[PDB]
Amino acid sequence: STPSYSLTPAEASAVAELTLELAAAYGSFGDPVLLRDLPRLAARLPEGVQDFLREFKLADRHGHTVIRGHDFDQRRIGPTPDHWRGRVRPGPEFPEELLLMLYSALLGEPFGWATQQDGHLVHDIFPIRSHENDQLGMGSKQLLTWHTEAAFHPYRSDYLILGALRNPDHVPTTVGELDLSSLSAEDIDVLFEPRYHIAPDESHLPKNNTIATEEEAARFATIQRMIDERPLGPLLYGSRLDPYMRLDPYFTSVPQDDTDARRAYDALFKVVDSGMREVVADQGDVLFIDNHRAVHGRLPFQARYDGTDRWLKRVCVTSDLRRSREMRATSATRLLG
Amino acid sequence: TPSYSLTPAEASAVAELTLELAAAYGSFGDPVLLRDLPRLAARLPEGVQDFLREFKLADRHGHTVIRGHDFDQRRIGPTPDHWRGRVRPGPEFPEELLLMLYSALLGEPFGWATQQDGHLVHDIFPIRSHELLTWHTEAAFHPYRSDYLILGALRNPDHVPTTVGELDLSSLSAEDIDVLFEPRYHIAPDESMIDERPLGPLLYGSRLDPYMRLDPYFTSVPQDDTDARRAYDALFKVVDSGMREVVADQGDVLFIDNHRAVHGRLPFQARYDGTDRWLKRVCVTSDLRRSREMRATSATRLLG
Ligand SMILES: [Fe+3]
Ligand SMILES: [Fe+3]
Repeated sequence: STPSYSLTPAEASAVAELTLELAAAYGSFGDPVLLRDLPRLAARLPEGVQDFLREFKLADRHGHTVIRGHDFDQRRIGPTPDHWRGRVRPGPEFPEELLLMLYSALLGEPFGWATQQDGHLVHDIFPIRSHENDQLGMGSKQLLTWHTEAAFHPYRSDYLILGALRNPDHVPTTVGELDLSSLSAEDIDVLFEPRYHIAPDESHLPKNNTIATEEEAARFATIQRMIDERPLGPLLYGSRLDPYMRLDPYFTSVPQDDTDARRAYDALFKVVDSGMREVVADQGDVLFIDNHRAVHGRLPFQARYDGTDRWLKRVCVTSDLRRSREMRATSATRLLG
Repeated sequence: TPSYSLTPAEASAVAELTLELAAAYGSFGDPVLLRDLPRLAARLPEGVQDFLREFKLADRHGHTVIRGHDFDQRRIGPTPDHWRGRVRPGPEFPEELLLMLYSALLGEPFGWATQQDGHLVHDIFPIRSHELLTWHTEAAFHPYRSDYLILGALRNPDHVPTTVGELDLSSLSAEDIDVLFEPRYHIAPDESMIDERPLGPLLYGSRLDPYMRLDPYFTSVPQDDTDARRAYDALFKVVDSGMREVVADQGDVLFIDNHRAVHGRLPFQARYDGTDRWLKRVCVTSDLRRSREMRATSATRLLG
């Protein structure tokens, strides 16, 4: 099936030790020196773990992989919080967040969305009672149906890194890839063509934010133009033999009169749906998603709200930070918005 | 403009590393070397990694230089007559490896399948057979052009310059810039499947501090677009008049940001006796996957 790496207890221990040393040496993520040193620091990780991610990145074949067996010290980490707002930064789980930042530097550059949890590079995935009814990360009861992250956005993540601090009930993440053998050459061709409209989530709508001041007008200008012009785009791209995809069923409009587009899209939708895997990121697992080769989602679960709930950390990764310069306030900031 | 001058200790640490690596891997066709490159770059002196990383993340300067490497002139040998025919890797392999390590610090080495048999490390030396004063963005037309160029000067006995120039913005007005940000210019290919099409901009990214792709010789503006030709003229004047002479001396490695700086070379009398100027050159991509459609396999780093 899809490769994973299981850490020996020695490797788990060397990672944990690195991670505590760095938490203590660096103050927060607000320290620009940390961001600068990341790739050099990620080269102190066990070499087998660095070779493995590098092969995964370079092979550009599997849509996800997992590194299992980290030691995430429960007593040190503490209770799953009630909310992301108002916590002291960094929390006692700072070593785990640093972990994920080191991994993100092996794969490219960590970045974040200005609208998402105040733009924390490593963000939180846990149940907030007040968000109980919503379809998202901090949700619970609602099925989070599968999708490419920010499918419509030309600067969407290349990879996503999910780190499970706890998952007492073993609640799986859904991830699914494209079995191309299942699609007709006719359907593929159609899917490669600019025929499909992919709509922004509300979170990316520009009229969300500060209407005036030239800066912020120029910065949303590309997304505005996209809303105003509704250009059609492909669902499949890269190589015909092994294509990338971006599929967000909920926000995709197949134009009514394009009979060929509809036929191929249903083909594509059905293949990806029936290929969907449940992947359990247990405590001490880190899940890597290739945003160009897999969709992901999450199953509903009952939350307790007592500090014992599932708690994942998440980092968005770009292979090319400069590409998005137009959507960033400064050269230095890693936040779009 | 920021540069880093190696101590002799640093210089020796680098030479030693590149010699150890050269004995350890056969050639660049070794997929394991290619895999290992970021991890191996992390064995270079720390101050050098931090310096390069500050340059990449600052995204402020058009070029930078790391000075005072120890390029062993006896080992490296005389400057050859041609690249073609020549066996690879040669005795200058240590220095090519260095450039590959630098390139892994900035992104990923790639090349073009139709330049020099698609050797990831290109040669720059006088050839009799193929025997300027222009400046350009590398592959300005191409959407998968280099993000950075790395130029290592194995030797440059007559101190012949490279030309590099950036955009001084304050000499352009906000009308001209706004025009240049729009998709109203054609940029032609070269002797270099997915093909010719739309009209691109010249300036992009932030409007307060723009990137550029600017190849004067192969740029055209539709006659009818007179706002465009006016603000084009005003961009060229700014750029051409800002050009600097940068000498990549023996032991210098020049890093050019392909989005913030154009470069060219200056004509020079060659002598063809094995003692001429020899640079090496590696093209760097921030996002190798972005070019997948023009590469024959997942694994190859050659475009086309
Ligand atoms: Fe998601
Ligand atoms: Fe050139």
